[PDB]
Amino acid sequence: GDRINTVRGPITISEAGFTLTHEHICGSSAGFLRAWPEFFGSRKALAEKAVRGLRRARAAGVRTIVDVSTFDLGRDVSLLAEVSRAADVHIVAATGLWLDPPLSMRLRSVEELTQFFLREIQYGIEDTGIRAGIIKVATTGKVTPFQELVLRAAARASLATGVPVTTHTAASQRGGEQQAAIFESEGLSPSRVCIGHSDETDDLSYLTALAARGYLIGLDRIPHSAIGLEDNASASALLGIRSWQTRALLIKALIDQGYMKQILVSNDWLFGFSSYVTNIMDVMDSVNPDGMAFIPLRVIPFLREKGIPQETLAGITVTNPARFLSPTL
Amino acid sequence: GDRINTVRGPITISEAGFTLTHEHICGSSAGFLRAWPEFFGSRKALAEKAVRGLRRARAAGVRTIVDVSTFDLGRDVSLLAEVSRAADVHIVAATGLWLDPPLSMRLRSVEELTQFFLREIQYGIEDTGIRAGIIKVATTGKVTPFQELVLRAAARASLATGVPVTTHTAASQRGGEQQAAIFESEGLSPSRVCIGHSDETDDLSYLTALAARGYLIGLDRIPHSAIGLEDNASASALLGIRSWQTRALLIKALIDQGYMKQILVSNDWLFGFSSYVTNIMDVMDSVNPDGMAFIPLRVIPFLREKGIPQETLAGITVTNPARFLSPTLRA
Ligand SMILES: C[As](C)(=O)[O-]
Ligand SMILES: C[As](C)(=O)[O-]
Ligand SMILES: [Zn+2]
Ligand SMILES: [Zn+2]
Ligand SMILES: [Zn+2]
Ligand SMILES: [Zn+2]
Repeated sequence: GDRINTVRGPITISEAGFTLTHEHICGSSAGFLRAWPEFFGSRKALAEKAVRGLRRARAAGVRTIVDVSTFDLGRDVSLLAEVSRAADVHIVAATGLWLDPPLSMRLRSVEELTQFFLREIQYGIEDTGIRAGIIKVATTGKVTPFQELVLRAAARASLATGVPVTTHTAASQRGGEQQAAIFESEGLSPSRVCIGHSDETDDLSYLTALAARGYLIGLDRIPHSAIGLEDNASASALLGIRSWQTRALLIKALIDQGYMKQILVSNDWLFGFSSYVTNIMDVMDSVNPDGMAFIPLRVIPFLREKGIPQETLAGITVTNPARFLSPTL
Repeated sequence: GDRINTVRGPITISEAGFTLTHEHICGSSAGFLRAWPEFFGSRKALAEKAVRGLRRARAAGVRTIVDVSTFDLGRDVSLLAEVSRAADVHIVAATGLWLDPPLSMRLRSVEELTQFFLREIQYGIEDTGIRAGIIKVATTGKVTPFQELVLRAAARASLATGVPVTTHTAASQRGGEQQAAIFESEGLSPSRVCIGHSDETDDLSYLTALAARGYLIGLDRIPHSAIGLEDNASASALLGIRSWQTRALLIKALIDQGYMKQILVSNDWLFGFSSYVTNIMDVMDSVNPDGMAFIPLRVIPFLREKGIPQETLAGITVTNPARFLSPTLRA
């Protein structure tokens, strides 16, 4: 209630501190890291890269990250536990389903999916005893029949446990509006929901309207930009060619509209990425060598330079994630 | 070759005995059994059902099964090792890819897939040290671009290791022809390849032509011809309308053409099945209560009463799988 689940166990909200609410240790597929660790060099290499990055993030002030990797994103909670302890950075794990559910998931009913999400929240992930502190879901512009089942199961699990829901959207297609409609039809409060990847669009009418309804707005891909990489089609398709300053200005824009309390900010970074083209991680690490420290090192001063008060920035990076993550019936 | 890798380690060809060459302990999805074991009741319950099933097949004469569950069929080799040890039945594990690869597989090149298949054959599966003894691949229609990559990677892994390739086809679409074409373009000998689910057609000329080219013909879904389930909206696509005796006669027909050495028979059974609609296992177990014992208890006697001599049935069930599974690069 005043405590949230992490991969090291329960912590009080006051311990969460500066929190990044949409991150990944490794973006992969179910079973993949354990079946083919050499894809990442080795499991050891991957863990060490994550520990170095989390430590640099910690140096820059980060105390908690939320790993929104689901089952079908190849979430390995044992890896999360290992790197969280070695970095001494809190990591909140996720249940839910992303965009790559296997047959054994996509043939399930809303009731079955509800039970799977509840298992991971109430009992534990796999046989680790580690409990999810958030439910991650994903849709593609026009919500598919299966994706709708996932969103309803997520709402039902959220209503039963008080843990929040966070989403993947195509903001260019105003995806949050379809998601919100489903959530509310299940009686879920918007205060329990983050509409993510919302910095992918410059449509302020879309963002403010969701914010006005009490939704959290996930401006979570700030460092993603293929500017200077236009000759790389795969990188351009993934990162887009909007600048990080462009993305960041949306944070200021929503503050200026009076919605500072609805903003969540993150890097959507990762230290391995097998569910995309080979060597994409090298491209991303040259674009953003700061990794997950990009937000405190580059974005926060940018905003302070634009005249946003320190107290407002602290409220966005500490207070908002705390209110969001804290299980609330 | 001389030794075949199993989930308990290497065995000599003579130790293999009566072998079922296309089976599953559990048809699932990668990561699924460990993330949601309660879907099967529990891991323990699934394990215990498999051990009873394998002990029943063993009492009917079976000594080895080949579990052709791939990574994306949620193969759990630790489970296979457990069940194998408790049932005293050899289990050969598979590498390769079936029809549900995740993004991290679907985005890989033929060269990368080759490395993955090779790691599972040469080094081991996951961190278990258990090595695959067969490469399983699957196609639909006229073979998709990704499936062609898988078949080529499988051929390359087979050529580097001598381990055979076994396939999932749509026999009604003569799917084996396109698979064979791809394998032969890679310089793979047809004697290293089993074209599976071949009993799901009545087109004997299609099967005979493949056997003539030296392919192994996998007659492996004999008990799936259901009969009685046209009211069910899922038991005609996974099961059948024909009778099992009709399928079984395909075996005799190939024997009579002189291709007994090209025949492999199996049940394609399983003890859990999460990659389908809920409760399908109850439907399947009710239609075929023999499970993996269907072949030795029903099909072998049926063939014997159709005039097939003991030496021929033993060649098919013992000799052919031994020759197939023994790692070889000598055509
Ligand atoms: C794993 As992602 C690029 O949907 O945040
Ligand atoms: C796992 As199957 C039904 O293709 O043999
Ligand atoms: Zn996303
Ligand atoms: Zn993400
Ligand atoms: Zn098959
Ligand atoms: Zn099969």
